[PDB]
Amino acid sequence: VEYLQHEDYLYRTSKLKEIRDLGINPYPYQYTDCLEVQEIRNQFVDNELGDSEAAFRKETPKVRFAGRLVLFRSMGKNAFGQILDNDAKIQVMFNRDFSAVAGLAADAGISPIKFIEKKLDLGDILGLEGYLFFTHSGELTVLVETVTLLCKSLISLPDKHAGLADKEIRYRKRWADLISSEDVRKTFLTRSRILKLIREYMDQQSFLEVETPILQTVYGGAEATPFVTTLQALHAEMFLRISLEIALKKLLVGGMSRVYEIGKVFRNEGIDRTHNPEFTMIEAYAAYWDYNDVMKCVENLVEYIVRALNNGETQVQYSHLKSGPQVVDFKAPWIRMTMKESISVYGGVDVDLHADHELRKILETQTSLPEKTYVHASRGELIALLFDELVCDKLIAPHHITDHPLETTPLCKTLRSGDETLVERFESFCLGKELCNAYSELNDPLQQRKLLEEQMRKKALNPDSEYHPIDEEFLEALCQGMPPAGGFGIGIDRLVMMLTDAASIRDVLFFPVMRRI
Amino acid sequence: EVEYLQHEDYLYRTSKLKEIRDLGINPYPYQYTDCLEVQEIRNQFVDNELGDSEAAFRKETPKVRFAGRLVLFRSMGKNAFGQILDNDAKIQVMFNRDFSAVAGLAADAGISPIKFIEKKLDLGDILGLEGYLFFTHSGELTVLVETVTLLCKSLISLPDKHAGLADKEIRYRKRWADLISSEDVRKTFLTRSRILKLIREYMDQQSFLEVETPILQTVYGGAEATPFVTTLQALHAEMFLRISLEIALKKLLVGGMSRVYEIGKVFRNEGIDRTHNPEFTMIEAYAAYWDYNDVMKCVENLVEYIVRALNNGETQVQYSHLKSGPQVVDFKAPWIRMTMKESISVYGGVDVDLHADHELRKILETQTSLPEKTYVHASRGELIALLFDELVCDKLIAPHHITDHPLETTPLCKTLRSGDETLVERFESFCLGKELCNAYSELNDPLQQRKLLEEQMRKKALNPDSEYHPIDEEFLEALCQGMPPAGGFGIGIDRLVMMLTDAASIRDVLFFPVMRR
Ligand SMILES: O=C(NCC1(O)CCC(F)(F)CC1)c1cc(=O)c2cc(F)ccc2o1
Ligand SMILES: O=C(NCC1(O)CCC(F)(F)CC1)c1cc(=O)c2cc(F)ccc2o1
Ligand SMILES: N[C@@H](CCCC[NH3+])C(=O)O
Ligand SMILES: N[C@@H](CCCC[NH3+])C(=O)O
Repeated sequence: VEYLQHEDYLYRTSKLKEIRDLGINPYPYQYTDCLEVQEIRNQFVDNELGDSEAAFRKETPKVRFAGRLVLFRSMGKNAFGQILDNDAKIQVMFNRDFSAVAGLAADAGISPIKFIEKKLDLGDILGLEGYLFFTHSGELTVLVETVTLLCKSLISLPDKHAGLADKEIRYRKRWADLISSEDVRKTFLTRSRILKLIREYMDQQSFLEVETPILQTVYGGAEATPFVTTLQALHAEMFLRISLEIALKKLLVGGMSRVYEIGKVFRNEGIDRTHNPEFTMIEAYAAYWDYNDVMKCVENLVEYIVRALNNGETQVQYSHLKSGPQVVDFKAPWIRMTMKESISVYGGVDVDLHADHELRKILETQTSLPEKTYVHASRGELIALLFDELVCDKLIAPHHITDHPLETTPLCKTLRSGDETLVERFESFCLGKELCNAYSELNDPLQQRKLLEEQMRKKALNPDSEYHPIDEEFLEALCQGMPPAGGFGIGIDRLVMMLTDAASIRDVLFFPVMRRI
Repeated sequence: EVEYLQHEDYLYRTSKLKEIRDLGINPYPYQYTDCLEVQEIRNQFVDNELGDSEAAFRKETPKVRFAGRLVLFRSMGKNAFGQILDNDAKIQVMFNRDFSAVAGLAADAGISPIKFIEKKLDLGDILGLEGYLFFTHSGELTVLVETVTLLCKSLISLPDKHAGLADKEIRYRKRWADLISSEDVRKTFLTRSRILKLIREYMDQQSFLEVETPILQTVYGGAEATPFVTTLQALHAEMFLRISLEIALKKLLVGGMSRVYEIGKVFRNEGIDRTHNPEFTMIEAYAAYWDYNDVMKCVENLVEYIVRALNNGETQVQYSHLKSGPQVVDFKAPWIRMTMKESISVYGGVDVDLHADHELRKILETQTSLPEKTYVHASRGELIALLFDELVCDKLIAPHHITDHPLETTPLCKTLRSGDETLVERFESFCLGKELCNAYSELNDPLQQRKLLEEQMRKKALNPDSEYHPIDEEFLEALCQGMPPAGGFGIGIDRLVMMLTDAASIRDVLFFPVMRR
C-alpha cells in the first residue's frame, strides 16, 4: 500500500485535525434538499438569467447541489472551480465577502476564502448552496453562498488521461475510471439501459421472469468446465451453474408457458477479450414455439434494443476487429443459412460431396487443428469442425446458422423433415462471435435419455472430458411432460460489447477477473 | 435407484407410445401455432354473452385455439368432459363422438376419435385444443373441441392430491409436481415475480441505476458470514462467492454514481432452516447525500408500495404461521420507529442504561438460554445486542425500524451525529419476528474505517472458529479517493416474498431450495 507514504496523502490527512479543530466535521451526515447538476442545467441553461451582479444581489435562482471538486483556481478576492456530479459539471465562484464555509465561525482564525484555498483540495466532495448566473461567454455558473465540506479526500484525483499501465490498474480500481472518463461512464449507462430494454421487450411478450439456483448438485445445459464449492451444512460438493436451461425446462413442465431468466453463469475457462469466467446471460423458453419462432423473437429483440439506443437506426459501427472498423446492420430479418450452406458459401467446401476421410484431409491440411481432434471424429463432428475453422471468423454481419449436426447437442429435436442427423438448432453470429444458441426443444423423454447416455459414453472415452452423470430429475420431469417449446440463450455482455463499441469484455464489466499482484 | 421406471403405470403409458405412432401421430410434435393463453380467453369472454352448448355445436360461438395439461376427464357415453390447465388458469373442455377430431388420426384408422381420446390419452398429457366457447348450465366457461392435438405424451401420472409431510418434501425437489398440483404454490411464485418487477419500478423511479457486480471475488465482506470458496482454473486462484453487495457498490459511489442498486444472489455458507437458504436474493441500494433517516423513509415507502400494488391498494396482510397464531400486519408507512434501547425497555422489560454490565450479564444468565461463553466477557454494546436478540426480536410482529445499534454490531457505519460514539446510525427493519432490512448512514472516514476493521481483526483473532480475514485494501483506497456521505440499505427479498405470500418457510418462495441427500 504505497500511497500511505505519498506526500499528498500525509499532507491531506494532516488537514483533518486542522479542520476538526475549526469545529468542522469533514465527513458529515447528509446534504438534503438539493438538485442534480444535470437537472439544474436542464432547468436553467436554456433560460433568461442574470449576470454575476444579479447573483451578488441574490436576485437569480438559488440552488443546492453537491459533487467532487475537479478544478480550482484562486484569483485573490475570487476563486473559481468545477464541480463534477454524476457525469455533469458546473462552474462555481467563491468570493471573499459573499462565500461562507459551513461550520467556520466568524471569529475563527482563518477567512472563508483562505479556508477554501488551504484546507480543501481537488478531489474533495462539496455541498454548494448559491445563486445562478451566466458569464458573458455563456458558462452557467454558481456564486457560492455556502460551501459545505462533505468528504475530505485523502489522495489526489486520478490522472484524467490514463496511459496503458493506468488503464490496466483501473480495471481493478474502477472508481478512477468512473471519475476520469466520460466514455467509461457512457458505456456502463448504456449497459444498464440495455438490461432495461431486454426486460421491457420480454415482459411485453408475456415472458415471466424467474430465478433459479446458481449452486446445484449437477451442472449442464452447456459444454464447460465448472466451478466447484463445498456446502458446509450438508458436507456436499456443489457446482455453480454453467447455464440456465435445465431449471427453466422444469418450470415448463411446471405449467409456465413463457419464462426467462437473466443471471450470472460460471464457466471455469480461460480469460480474453470475449471471455470472463463469470458472465451474464438470458435464457428464455416459450411453450408451443419452435426454433423458427425463436429466430424471429431473437432478431426482433436485438433490433428493438438497437433502435432504442440509436434514434431508430439499425446500423451500428464496431471499431476493434483486426480487419478494421465495420458497420453492422441489425435490421430483421437477419441472414439465415444452414451450417452446410455457410461452409459452402464461406469455407468453399460443399460438404456432402466428400467422404468422411476427405473431410479429415481438409481439416488436416487446411487448418491448424491437432490430429486427435478429427482423426476419429464422426461425420457430423467433422462438419461442425469445418464450420469452426472455415466459417465462424467470417460471420461479421448478423447471421442465424441453422440445422447443426446431432453431435453438437443432446437437447434438441432432429429436423422435422426426418433427417435424424441434424437438429432444429440455430446459432446467431455477429462480428465473428457467437451471440445466441437456440433449439426446438427436445421433450421426448426416451429420446432424451438415449442422447444423454450417448453423450456420456462418448465423453467417458476422452481423458480431458468432465464426468458429469445423467440428470435423472430432469428426465423424470420430462416424463411428467414438457410441452413442445422453443428456447434461446444470449450472451448479454457480448451484446453490450457490440452496442457500445467495446474492444473487450473487460470494458463492459465494472470489475472483471484480473490477475493477483 | 429410479423407482418410476419399474412402476406399472410407467409401463402402461410408454406402451401407448408405439400405439400412437402406429396411428401416424407424433406424440411429441414440433409446435402448436396461433395458440392463445387460457387466461386471455377468459379475459375476453367470461364477462360476455355467449351461447349454450347447442350454439357451439352450430359453430356459432367464438372459436379459440389453446393448449395445456389435461387434469380431469370423465367420459359420458358419446360425450366426455375434461379440464385443461394452462399456466395457472383452468378451462373445461367437452369432446363429442361426432364433433371432435384427433389431429393426424385417419378416418380409415381402426379407432374412432372418441375412443382414441378415452384409450390413448391420459391425465397428464399436454393437448392442443381448437373449438367453440359456450357456458354450461351452471355458468362454467367450456370449449366444445373441434380438434384435439396431442402435444406431449406424459409417461407418469399427475401427482397425488394428498401429499403427506414426506410427499410434500419430495416436491421441494420435484417442484414441477408441486406447481402442477397446488394453486397456492403457483400463485406464490407468480406473486414473487410481480414483487421483483415492483422493486425495480420503484427504484427506477427514485432515479437509482441498476448495476451488476461480481459474485466471484478475491475477498469477501459487507456482512458476518462464512463464505463459499471455489477455485478459478485459469489463474490457479482461490475465490470467494460474495456474501453481500456492499463494498462493490460503495466503490461505484466513489466513482461518482449517485444512486445505484443491485438485485442478485448472495451466498452464506451457514445452516438451513425456515428462514435460511445458503443462496438467497437481496437488493442493496445506495444514495449519495442521504442518511439512515432518508433510507428509512425509502424502505417503508418501497414495501408499502409493493403491498398496495399487490392487494388492490390495501396495506394489511394476513400471515398464518407464527406460533402466536394467525396475525394481520399493516405495512402502512411510517413504520414504528424505536432505538434498540427503547425496544429492550418496551418489549424486554430492561432499561439497559440503569444497569451495569454485570447486571446485563445476570439478566442474560437467568432470563435466556445463552451459553455463558456468549456473554461472560462481552462488551456492554455486545451485551445490549444479545438482550435485543433474546428479549425483543421475536416480539416484533408489526413492521419496526430498530435504530441506533451498538458500534460492535458493524464496522461499516457512522456513529451517532449526537456524538455518542458507542452507537451507530444503523437501523434494521423487522416484521413477523424476522429481520428484513439493514441500513446505514454509511461510513466514509477512511481512517475510522481502517480503525474499525482492525479492531474487528483483533476481536476475530481471538476466535479460533473464524479464519483470518484481511482488510480489503482497495476498498480503503477508494474511500481515500472519497466517498460522498451516503445512505444504503439491504433487503432480504425472499423473506419479503414470504411475508406477502403467507409462506411458512423460505423453501416455499424458492423454486429449488437446498435439500439434504
Ligand atoms: O457470451 C458468451 N458466449 C456466447 C453464448 O454461448 C453464451 C451462452 C448462450 F447465451 F446460451 C449462447 C451464446 C460468453 C461469454 C464469456 O465471458 C464466456 C466465458 C467462458 F469462460 C466461457 C464461455 C463464455 O461465453
Ligand atoms: O433475508 C435474510 N436476512 C435478512 C438480511 O440480513 C439479508 C441481508 C440484508 F438484506 F442486507 C439485510 C437483511 C436471509 C436469508 C437467508 O436465506 C440467509 C441465509 C444465511 F445462510 C444467512 C443469512 C440469511 O439471511
Ligand atoms: N443452455 C444453452 C442456451 C439455450 C439453448 C437453447 N435451449 C447454452 O448455454 O448454450
Ligand atoms: N451489506 C449489508 C446490507 C447493507 C447495509 C447498509 N450498508 C448486509 O449484508 O447486511
